[PDB]
Amino acid sequence: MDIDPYKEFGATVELLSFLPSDFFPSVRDLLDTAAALYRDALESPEHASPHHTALRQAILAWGDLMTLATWVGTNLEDPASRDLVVSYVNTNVGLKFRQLLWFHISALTFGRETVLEYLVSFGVWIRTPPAYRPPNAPILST
Amino acid sequence: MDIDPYKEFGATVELLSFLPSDFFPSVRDLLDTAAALYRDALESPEHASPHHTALRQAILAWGDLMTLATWVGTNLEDPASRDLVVSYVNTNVGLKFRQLLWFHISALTFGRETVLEYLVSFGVWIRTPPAYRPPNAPILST
Amino acid sequence: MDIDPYKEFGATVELLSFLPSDFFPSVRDLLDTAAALYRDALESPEHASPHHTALRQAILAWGDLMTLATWVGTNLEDPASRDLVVSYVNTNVGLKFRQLLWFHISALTFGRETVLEYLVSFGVWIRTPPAYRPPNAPILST
Amino acid sequence: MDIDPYKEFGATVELLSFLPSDFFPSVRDLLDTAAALYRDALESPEHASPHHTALRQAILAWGDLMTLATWVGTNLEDPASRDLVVSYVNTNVGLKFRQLLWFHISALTFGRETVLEYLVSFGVWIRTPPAYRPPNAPILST
Amino acid sequence: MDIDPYKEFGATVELLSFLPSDFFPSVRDLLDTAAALYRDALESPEHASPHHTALRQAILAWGDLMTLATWVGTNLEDPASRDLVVSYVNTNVGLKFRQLLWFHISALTFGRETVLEYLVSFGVWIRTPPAYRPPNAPILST
Amino acid sequence: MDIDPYKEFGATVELLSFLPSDFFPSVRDLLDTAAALYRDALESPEHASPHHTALRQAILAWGDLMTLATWVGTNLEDPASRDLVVSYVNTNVGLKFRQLLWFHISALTFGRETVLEYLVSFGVWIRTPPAYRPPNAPILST
Ligand SMILES: NS(=O)(=O)c1ccc(CCNC(=O)c2ccc3c(c2)NC(=O)c2ccccc2S3)cc1
Ligand SMILES: NS(=O)(=O)c1ccc(CCNC(=O)c2ccc3c(c2)NC(=O)c2ccccc2S3)cc1
Ligand SMILES: NS(=O)(=O)c1ccc(CCNC(=O)c2ccc3c(c2)NC(=O)c2ccccc2S3)cc1
Ligand SMILES: NS(=O)(=O)c1ccc(CCNC(=O)c2ccc3c(c2)NC(=O)c2ccccc2S3)cc1
Ligand SMILES: NS(=O)(=O)c1ccc(CCNC(=O)c2ccc3c(c2)NC(=O)c2ccccc2S3)cc1
Ligand SMILES: NS(=O)(=O)c1ccc(CCNC(=O)c2ccc3c(c2)NC(=O)c2ccccc2S3)cc1
Repeated sequence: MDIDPYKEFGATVELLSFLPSDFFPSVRDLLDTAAALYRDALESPEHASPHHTALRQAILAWGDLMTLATWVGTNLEDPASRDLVVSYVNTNVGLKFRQLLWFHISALTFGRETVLEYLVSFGVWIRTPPAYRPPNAPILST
Repeated sequence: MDIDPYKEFGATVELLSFLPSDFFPSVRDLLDTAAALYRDALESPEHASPHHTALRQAILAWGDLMTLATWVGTNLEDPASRDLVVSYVNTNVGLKFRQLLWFHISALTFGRETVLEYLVSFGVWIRTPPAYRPPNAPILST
Repeated sequence: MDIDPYKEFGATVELLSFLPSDFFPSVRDLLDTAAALYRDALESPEHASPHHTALRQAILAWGDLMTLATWVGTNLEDPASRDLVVSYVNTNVGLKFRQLLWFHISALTFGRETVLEYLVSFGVWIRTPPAYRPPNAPILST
Repeated sequence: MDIDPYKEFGATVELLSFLPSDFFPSVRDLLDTAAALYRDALESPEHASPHHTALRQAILAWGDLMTLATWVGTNLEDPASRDLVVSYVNTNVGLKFRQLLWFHISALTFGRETVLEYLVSFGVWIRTPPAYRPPNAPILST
Repeated sequence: MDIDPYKEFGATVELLSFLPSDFFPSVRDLLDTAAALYRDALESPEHASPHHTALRQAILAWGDLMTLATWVGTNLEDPASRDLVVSYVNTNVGLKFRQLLWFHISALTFGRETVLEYLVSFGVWIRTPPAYRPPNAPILST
Repeated sequence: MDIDPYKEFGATVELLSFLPSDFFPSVRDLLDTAAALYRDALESPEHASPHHTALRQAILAWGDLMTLATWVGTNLEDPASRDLVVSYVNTNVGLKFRQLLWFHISALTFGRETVLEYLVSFGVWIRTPPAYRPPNAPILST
């Protein structure tokens, strides 16, 4: 079928195309921001909101890809293929767990509605020419 | 942090260790069972229960691994490593999306509570020795 | 437009994908079951339910394809192509009048709701691995 | 059995023999008229009247013949036969989907009873002499 | 995206395909019909109905194309191309502002519902063959 | 007559003269901001507010000019006239669909009243000398 990760949270995968792929912080930073702030809610035995349930899967699905990384680092033959496959998991494949982990850790941190009023307020920033606009891009308010 | 995929649905990842890894139907069967039966509740723009939200991510996360499969099938150098990595995904990492897709497509089809009364009623089956247990293993009732 | 044959009877064409293409009985058998149990309701000058109206067209549309068969059997030049076209009408083209004639002659024979209940009951059967599913697939009850 | 397409709508296939085969507008025009006036009733998931259910099948059955056309245009050997078969589906075979689409499109747009009072009113204007009837054949009123 | 000019006024761009392209009066006539009759509701500083708001844009958008015409008539090099581009605007692109200006100036003069009961009552006119339909085509009543 | 595109939305075409012609983002960006955010409201069969009705025409009118572009790119004789006419459609002619598409996609995105409190709050910025004013121009708040 045609599943969007975001279709029922209030944004489409095309709406997150506003955010350039450089914008999302590194995966090692979001896992810490969620492993050093949400260790009682994520590890808790009862789901809080639809974000916590979607954010377990984002971590665990990334939890298996790293297993794929450590696995491939010790089983292939061609080291170029090893670094080629290991480097491909942290380029485009790792990116889609930067959007996902961002959109949730920024959702249940700044409100499900402040993000969606951020993407619209950030897409309007980048699309503007680099002459008739402010120096800093718009920001998240609690 | 320590995230279990199932901790808030009523079962732990140790509880699903009862089910032997041969038990779970193939991923191509689970995907077709949710695309030919739940093509209205998944694509829909509003989440129904915590299973539908957890089951989008299970499909899409598997949706990216197949992209990793088709990608790796056309970019590596060592074909032996290519197959190794390709088989790997469908070997083990293709397993943890057999438990996940099973536990949900069997949750919101037979009830969130009938599964958990199945694993306990199936773990008690295998536990017994070959020449001690019953013929057919216990089953799911609607 | 995007017309499904089944969209308003309670099932989608993806839902009938559960049934393997070997399952549907032969067209010469369904035309006999309909013509030996649905003559007084089909030939009749007043439609009974939405199945009888959909099942006329299924027979007549198949009534023209056989005319195409008998026509092509006496007008082409290349016998190889003659058979090719003749075998193509009884392979994939004839199949879609096996699903259609099945879903109706099993609808107004066992109830419009027992099929839908059987479709899911049968779909869950095949997807199960061959070890833990019962010997016989689930069945229709009047 | 002996199925008439029209037997339960209020007219027999002999009653439509009044209409000369030149009268029916082209198939590319009725498919547009039905796809430009009935796109929320046909595609809709619930049947409105016995015409909408009979008119899906008329479109889809014609939907497969065009597939036969595009298929035969790329698989036969003798081009003379390819065109012959292609022209055979747009001469006599295509005609019977001009009566059907014409009788179903004028039944839910002018009244299921105004058509049947048209065939009888139009069938008597053709039986009389050319220099006796009105310069125009009788017409449909909403 | 897929925008129809008419999708929310009660008709689709396929529904206006009934009207042959010869039917629409000339643009110089439609512009004079709205400038000598609707010179109070258009220039006015408050929109009356959704037609007046859609009909400003139709005039102004045509207001810029004429500027393109007068511009191109004094800036190109190849006179053949100059005329080609000039004629082009009044050939086809001058047509799609004949449908638009017609459908509105005939909407808010004869009612939004009498037009839509005209296109259906005019498409049924042309559909019929030359020696089968009536003398004068159906007409608009206030 | 004398039609302003904006006269009934709360601003005059002279009021938008504050915005320098460099300010408006490119047409390929606004069509995306409206084709990747308003695909269910614009394509919907019922108009929401006077902006949605004015914004269909802005897209479609631009939809025909691009047809003029692709047309002129394959029919003229003098390639200088081709590039001269094609380049003139994306200079001054394309500009007036940058103001229009801006004023609407910024109207029904930030409120019909926040724009009009922006132009007045932006015209006061540029008119100020480049010495007794802030570094960044004033901005839109949701
Ligand atoms: N903090 S912020 O909200 O991200 C923000 C940061 C910086 C600025 C500087 C000046 N603004 C603009 O030039 C501007 C305004 C409005 C618009 C615009 C550009 N074009 C669009 O195509 C667009 C795209 C998406 C949604 C709406 C729009 S319409 C404003 C806002
Ligand atoms: N249909 S059934 O319920 O699955 C079922 C199938 C087959 C048999 C045959 C003989 N039984 C046993 O040997 C047996 C009984 C009881 C137990 C057992 C083994 N050990 C466990 O570690 C265990 C694991 C989970 C839960 C409870 C237990 S305690 C009984 C029940
Ligand atoms: N009473 S009934 O409706 O006729 C009837 C219902 C159920 C059964 C078989 C039960 N056994 C299982 O091992 C089992 C359980 C659960 C599942 C499963 C197998 N795999 C799937 O891929 C699948 C496919 C579609 C929907 C859910 C699932 S998950 C037989 C009959
Ligand atoms: N506006 S209108 O009602 O459609 C209309 C009706 C009649 C006319 C012209 C004058 N009629 C006749 O010569 C006439 C009369 C009677 C008959 C006839 C022809 N032959 C038949 O074979 C026939 C066919 C069906 C049913 C009865 C009959 S018997 C013009 C218009
Ligand atoms: N004043 S009028 O209503 O416009 C009118 C003018 C002239 C005539 C003369 C003879 N009629 C027909 O041949 C005829 C009748 C019915 C139809 C038809 C053709 N085909 C269509 O595809 C079509 C298209 C749109 C809507 C319905 C239809 S079904 C009748 C009515
Ligand atoms: N975010 S903002 O509102 O665009 C904005 C951006 C930057 C600044 C910096 C300092 N201001 C001024 O020098 C100033 C103030 C007020 C005025 C002014 C200049 N002259 C005008 O002729 C004018 C034009 C239109 C409307 C009112 C006025 S009176 C203020 C506001």
